[PDB]
Parts: sequence; structure tokens; C-alpha cells
Amino acid sequence: MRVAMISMHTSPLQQGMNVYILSTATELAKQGIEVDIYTRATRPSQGEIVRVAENLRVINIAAGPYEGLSKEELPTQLAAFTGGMLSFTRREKVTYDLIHSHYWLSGQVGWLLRDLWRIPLIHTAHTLAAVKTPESEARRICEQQLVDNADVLAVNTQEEMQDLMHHYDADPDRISVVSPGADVELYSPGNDRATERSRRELGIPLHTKVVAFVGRLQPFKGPQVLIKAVAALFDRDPDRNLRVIICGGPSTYRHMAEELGVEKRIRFLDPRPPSELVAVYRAADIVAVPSFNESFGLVAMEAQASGTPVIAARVGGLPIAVAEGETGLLVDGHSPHAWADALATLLDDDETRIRMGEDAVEHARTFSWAATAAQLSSLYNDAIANENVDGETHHG
Amino acid sequence: SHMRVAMISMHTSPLQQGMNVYILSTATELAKQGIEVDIYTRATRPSQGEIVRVAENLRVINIAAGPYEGLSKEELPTQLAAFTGGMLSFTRREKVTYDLIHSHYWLSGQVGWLLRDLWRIPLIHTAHTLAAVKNSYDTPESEARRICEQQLVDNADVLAVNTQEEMQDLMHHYDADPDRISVVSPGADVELYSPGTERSRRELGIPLHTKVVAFVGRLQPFKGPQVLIKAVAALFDRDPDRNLRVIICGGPSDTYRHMAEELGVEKRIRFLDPRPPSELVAVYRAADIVAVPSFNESFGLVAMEAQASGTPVIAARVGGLPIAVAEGETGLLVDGHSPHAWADALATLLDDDETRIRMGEDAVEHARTFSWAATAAQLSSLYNDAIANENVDGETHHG
Repeated sequence: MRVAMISMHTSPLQQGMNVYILSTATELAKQGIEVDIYTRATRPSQGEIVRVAENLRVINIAAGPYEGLSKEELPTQLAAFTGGMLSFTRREKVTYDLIHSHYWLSGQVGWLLRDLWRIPLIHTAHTLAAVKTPESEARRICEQQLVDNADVLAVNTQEEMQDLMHHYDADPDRISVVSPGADVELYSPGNDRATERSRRELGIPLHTKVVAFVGRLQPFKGPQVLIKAVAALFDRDPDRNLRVIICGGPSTYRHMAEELGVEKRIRFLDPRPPSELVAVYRAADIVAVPSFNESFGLVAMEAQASGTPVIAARVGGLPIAVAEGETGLLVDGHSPHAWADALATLLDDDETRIRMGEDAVEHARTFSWAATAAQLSSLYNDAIANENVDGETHHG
Repeated sequence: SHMRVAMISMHTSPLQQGMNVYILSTATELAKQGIEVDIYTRATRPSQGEIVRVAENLRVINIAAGPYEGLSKEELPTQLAAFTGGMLSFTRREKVTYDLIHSHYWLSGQVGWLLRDLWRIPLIHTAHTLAAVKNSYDTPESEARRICEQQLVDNADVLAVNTQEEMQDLMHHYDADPDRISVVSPGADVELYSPGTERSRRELGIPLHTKVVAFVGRLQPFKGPQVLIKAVAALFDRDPDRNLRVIICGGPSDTYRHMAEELGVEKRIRFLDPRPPSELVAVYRAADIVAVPSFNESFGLVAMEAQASGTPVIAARVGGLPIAVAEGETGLLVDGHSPHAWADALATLLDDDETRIRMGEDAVEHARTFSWAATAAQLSSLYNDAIANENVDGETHHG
């Protein structure tokens, strides 16, 4: 398979959308899919073709000056950049099986090219005018055109799908949820003092053992499994120097915790943004993920990227997200006893647990965006299998 | 010869009532020659539908790209790819193949540039206005537009301009290669230049029973204003008491007042400062005859403006003038440039009120039918040369 990704207004080669595009493309290429990322040329020294990795290139198209053309003026270069892409493809004798365009400017480019090339257009908006003037009204119109014309609308979340339905009357049948990987730059162990800093912020002594839960507080994410497992641990041996932190949004669990006499061992933390969530993962010795359903396992990968080993239920994408015996453990089912057993084993074996947290970082870096790319590759194959483009239907 | 042209006019429809007139007038005249022209524009009026049949060989294609109203010219760049894609979709549904593209104004040129590469056919581009000429040492968006106009200067196969001044403007501001520039002269503005004359003679202080001869043009020898002056001296030699006054308008390359003084006719000849087209209507209207004693005259625009105004023309039998003037119907044609031939021709029309007035009336339809005809004739030549010398690889793209 040969994929043309389009990122007109921003190069994936500078240090959210940039890392999404680079990471997914890098991971697709690892799988043997050829990806060319097309971007406007901005850096004379890069040349036209940047060979990034096996199967992965960035193509720099001249359309307007290298500098001095702002994002707001980039619509003027829509046709020129499209023509520049086409001219490249002719000089180079390259053909593609599918286009994945990113942000509305690239969608507009990709829409023209999908008709010409007679191949599917996958489109990811990243941000939307209706979720955020004559400028913004013009952008919204273009985003609506992509809603009404692209073959697949790829969104990051269920919320994004809902924003497309509400604001753009998008057909839910054309929407596919493709979950991004863990932000491995944000979620990192930090320096030698970083875990100390996190503990201090949260008011937790350095010597205490900490188990954390992160996620929406609803029964299919199993926070009740953790709570009941903690009660069982304390029933077995009340002397644990153990605290639990649960973060933390409603879809009750404290009522549950006090019923079981563990409400002074489990603190509920309010949901917080990613930059604040790093401290939770860092302060934790173990992250427990007792999901009944888990497509994906983003929390598990955020925890591992942060250097914290994971005890996960053996469900969904969790056996992939956690390297069993290397970066954490997998639990069969959801009994409080089996969860207490796994927790005790990692809590009492410091040497193994610490090594697992250290190994978790490189595991996340190699494997978090890899599951996003498997989703994309699956979605691409389906779009191609079901491809009918005659270039005649154009809802302008 | 079998020929089909796509004209591109994204931001403005030929079907409403500047560029509009040029596009519709050139397309219409080209269609009369048996060239099939489709003018592509953004859809703005549901009632028109997709395809408008204007005349035999002439269609307007309305392409949906954004809302039919509420999208200003300034936000139109956001629809560049959508409109190009929409054009392409129409061509696939309709199964129509083109031989040449003629784009108008930078937005359409950008569309035409992509397509000319895809189809490997020439792009002829008319700017009509330019950011660098309008503005001067501007905003982020005037700058973006200028860059796009510069791309078209550096990529289009032919740059068609209205005048020599526009050619110079392209050379100065955009470093345009003069070998890629062709001057294509627009036809006479037959709305502005129309008969409506008493009011004109009051405006110009011409009283009022008198017979008047006007000259309009650059006051340089290849336009022959000296020929008229010497012809007028000869007339007054024949009849010291003749009917006649002369108005010369105007603009240096005062040779000619001193010349009129030398020949003893300075009182019967008046020199008017050049003026805008608005003001120039009055001079054509005040005149009974317009004299065009050119030695060189590619086009005959003054002749056509005079005719449109309902004033018959006496012209030298040179260049584009025997086409511009219907000889013996809307004026006279003079062989050579002797004062005596010119005095003969003047006297023939001054002394025959009935034929002169009839010629003036016939002149109006002649202009309204024939002025953009010469424009479309040079376009057809230009289009043929562009196709004969076509060299579009689809690969060279100076973005």
C-alpha cells in the first residue's frame, strides 16, 4: 500500500497535529506501508525530498515564498500547492492507493486529488471552526465540504464524532474513531527528582506505596474492582504503608469505599488536564487498569511512558499495551482476590516492580502509536476494498 | 478549424449587469467565428441552473463551490481547490475536452494553471487588475495576491494585456518576460460611447449651428494630427468663409498650435487637454465628423468609439481602419495622407448633410456589432499560435 498524507500548512519535520502525522506515518512505514507526507516548502536546506525512514518521505512543495506567508493567507496557495503536488508526481512517476489529509486546507487539496486519482480520501480535521469572522465562516464552509465529500472522517474521540454530528450534520456511518497514542514527550519519567516533585505536589510521603487509577468513573472501567481489591489487601494485612489515588471524572465510589472501611486509604482526585495528570502517573508505583471493556488502552500507555508499571485486565487492547511480565502484569477477570494477588506481588517485589517501570518507557515509545497505525491500516484497507470514486459526484 | 476554449471567470459571472463585458464580449465574438467557448463561473443564482446556453457555441457553466451568497471576493481563495475540483467533475459528467484555457483575474489564473498542466494545453491569462499597480510601497492579503499574480507571470504560456502600459507594468512590477506578453486591445465601450449633443456643445463652448471636425489621439506624427491641420488649411484656402471649426484632443508625445499658427488656421482649430473616457463622450457627440489620419493603426479604437457615439469617421486606409469603418456606410477611407485628398474627403461629408447624418446613425449599429470583433480576431490568432507552439510538459511548475 502507498499512502499520500497531506499536511500543507505545517511540516511534520519541526519539533499536536505535527506529532500525530509523523508518528502515525512512521508506524505505518514500519508495517511496510509506503507513506509520502506532502507539505509546503519552508526550509531551502531540506531540499525537495526528505527520506525520514524506510518507506517514509516528506515531500516539500514550492508554493509561495519559504517565509512571510501566514496561515490565514495559505488559502491563496491551495491550487498552486495542488498543482505543485501533481507536477512532483509526474516528474517522479509516483502513484498512490489512498490519501489521508490533515486539517481543512489539506482536506481541500485531498478532495481535488482523490477525484483525479480515483482513490479514497481519509480526512482528519484535528480542530474545527465550529468547536472553536468572514475568515472563520469561510473555513467552516470548507470543513463542511469535507464532511459532505470525504470518504472517511477520522476523529480522535467519541466527543469529536459528536461535534461533527452536532455542528456539521456529519453522517455517523462515515465517521471512524482512531485513537491517538500516548503523548510520550509529556508522559515521561522526568529527571531524578521528578517523582519526588509529584509526591510533594500531591501531599504524599516519599516512602508510601502508591496505586493509581486514571479514567472515567464508570463500572466498565472497573474502579469498583480496584476498590474491592484494596479492601481485600487490607483485610489480609492491615500494615501496608499503602495509599490509592483515583482520578477521577463522574459518568458513589467513595460510598463504596467507606462501606468497606478503606475510605482513608483511597483518595479521589478531580479530573485534570494532561499536564497535571503527569504528576499522578509519576507519583504512582503501580497503575491499575481493571477494565471490562478497553478498545485501546491509552491510560496504560500513558502510565508506561511515564515509567510506571501497569496491572491491567486481560481484555481488549490491554495485552498489547502492556508487555506481560516485562512492563506490568495481566489479570484474568475481575475478582477482588485475583486483583489483590497481583497488587501484592508488585507492591512487595521492589526490584521487579522498579525494573518494570524502567522498561515501560521504551515499551510505550515503540508501541503506543503502533496501535493507532494498526487502526489506520485496517481503516485504509476497508476504504480501498469499498472504493468507488468516479470523480463525477462533487457536493460543492 | 475545430476549436474549444475554456474561459475561467471564478469570482464574477458574465451573466450579470468591466471584466464582465470583456469576457462576455470576447466569448460572444469568438462563438460567432465557430469557436466553442465555455465560460466557467462560481454558482450564485439557483434559477440559472448548471448550464446556460447564451448563443450558438457559447455556454456559461455555473460551478457550485461554497454558498450561492454570503461569500465575499476576499474569502474566495478558500474555494480555489473546490471550484477547480467542481470544474473537473463537470467535465467528467459532460465528457468535454478542451484545446486551450483563457483565465481572467488572478483567482481564475490559479485555477487555469493547475488545469493547463493536467490537460497539457496552453494557458492564456488576462489579469485585468494587478495588486502591484493598485497598491504601492498593502496588506498581508494584497501581498498574498501579488505572489499569486507573480506565479501566473512566471507560469502562464501567454500573458494577454489591454495596452502597452499594462505590458510595461508587468515588466516593472513582476519582471514579466516581454516575449510572453501579447497586447490584446479591448473593443470600444459601446455603453459609454453612445449618441444619447446640444448639451455637449454647451459643455465644450461650440456654438452651435457650426459644423465640427474632431481628432482624438496621441499628438504624435504617426497619428497624423499634422495631416488634419494641413487639410483644414487647404479647406479654408478653397472657401475663406466656410462653415467649419476643428477640435483636437489631445495630449503631448505644442508643435501643433504653432503649426496651426504658421498655416493661418489657429482660430478655427482648438486644442483640448486630454480627458478620461467619461469626458471624451462629449467631444465625440459634439463632433459631426471624426478624422483618423493615422500612418500606423493596428486596431482603430478611436474610430470605433466615434462610431459607437453616432459620429461618422474619415480614416486613412491603413492597418485595422478599413475593418473598423464600413467604407461608404459609416464613414470614408482616404488613400494616403496628402492635405488635398483629406480636404476632398472632409468637404464631401461637410457639404452632404443627408449622407453624413445617415452615416452617423448607421455607425452606432456598426460599432455595437463590430468593435469586439477585432479583439476576438487577435485572440483567435493568439490562441492558434499558442497551440501551434504549445510546450506544456505538466512537470515544470515554478511555485
